[PDB]
Amino acid sequence: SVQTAATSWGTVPSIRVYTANNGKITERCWDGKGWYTGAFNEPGDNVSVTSWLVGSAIHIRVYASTGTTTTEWCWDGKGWYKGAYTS
Amino acid sequence: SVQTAATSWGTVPSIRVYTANNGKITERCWDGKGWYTGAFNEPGDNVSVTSWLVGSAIHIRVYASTGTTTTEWCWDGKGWYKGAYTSTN
Amino acid sequence: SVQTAATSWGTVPSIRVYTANNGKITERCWDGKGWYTGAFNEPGDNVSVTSWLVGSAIHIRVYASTGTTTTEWCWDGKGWYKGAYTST
Ligand SMILES: OC[C@@]1(O)OC[C@@H](O)[C@@H](O)[C@@H]1O
Ligand SMILES: OC[C@@]1(O)OC[C@@H](O)[C@@H](O)[C@@H]1O
Ligand SMILES: OC[C@@]1(O)OC[C@@H](O)[C@@H](O)[C@@H]1O
Ligand SMILES: OC[C@@]1(O)OC[C@@H](O)[C@@H](O)[C@@H]1O
Ligand SMILES: OC[C@@]1(O)OC[C@@H](O)[C@@H](O)[C@@H]1O
Ligand SMILES: OC[C@@]1(O)OC[C@@H](O)[C@@H](O)[C@@H]1O
Repeated sequence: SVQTAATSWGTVPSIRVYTANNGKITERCWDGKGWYTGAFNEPGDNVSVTSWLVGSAIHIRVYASTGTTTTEWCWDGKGWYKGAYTS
Repeated sequence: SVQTAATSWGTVPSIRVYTANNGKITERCWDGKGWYTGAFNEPGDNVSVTSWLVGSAIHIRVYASTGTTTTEWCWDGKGWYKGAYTSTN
Repeated sequence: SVQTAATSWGTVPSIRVYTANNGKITERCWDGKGWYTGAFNEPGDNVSVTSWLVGSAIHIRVYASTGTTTTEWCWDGKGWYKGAYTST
């Protein structure tokens, strides 16, 4: 089966759900008005996520794994980028 | 192995642990005074969860997957119900 | 593939990432100034985690599963220990 990870923030809330499906991770988003496909698109068979706020600014970290390789993907409001995480 | 997902809220805290075992997801609850089996029961092989507070009110969302179908289940204080979540899979 | 779980707290933030690989769960840590290996080391094939702050103090619960048995491991600042969690 597909494998998911979820995070949320605030009271509306905002929710992000990441799904690993046949080696591809995609993202679905809720901000109070319906679900849509987010910007996140990266390879992986496994996903986890965490997020935190600084004021009202969200910071998301997605950990994508294929075999024994885990890559951290980062969002701070302006595009996804690879983080410094190493195993 | 069985697959779990966990969430917590507050500082006591309250904890909810969802376990997918042989296609069924069940819930175990902690509110500071021992574990007990909760009201959540849905089919699935994979599970994730998130939760948030609005003042003192807890809201939980559980994402249950079987094959490529993921269903969202919602708790807003008065029973579990199916949410609007969908995914293009 | 390996399976991970992640938690974070505060605004720095602190992050903990747990990886289940070859039946062992290990932990990598971030507190704002580089990644390092954490104290957590327990058996498991599946992992989930949650954490909460009590003032400035972190409390972590890791749920490690092997077969149909899930064990809860607890951190309250002074070593990891098995918690009271049980399933069915
Ligand atoms: O507004 C939607 C969005 O920008 O929210 C933050 C991140 O989840 C992004 O991947 C996503 O596209
Ligand atoms: O800004 C990116 C970064 O520094 O954010 C905190 C952690 O997620 C790090 O691994 C990551 O490289
Ligand atoms: O008080 C216990 C309970 O109502 O808490 C909220 C949800 O976790 C429910 O499934 C659960 O039965
Ligand atoms: O009240 C239910 C609901 O609106 O809550 C926010 C999201 O979880 C939605 O998918 C869901 O339908
Ligand atoms: O400072 C690192 C550390 O003590 O943080 C709390 C827990 O994550 C521990 O396993 C970890 O070694
Ligand atoms: O201090 C340990 C403990 O009481 O913490 C709260 C829950 O995680 C319990 O299962 C656990 O035994």
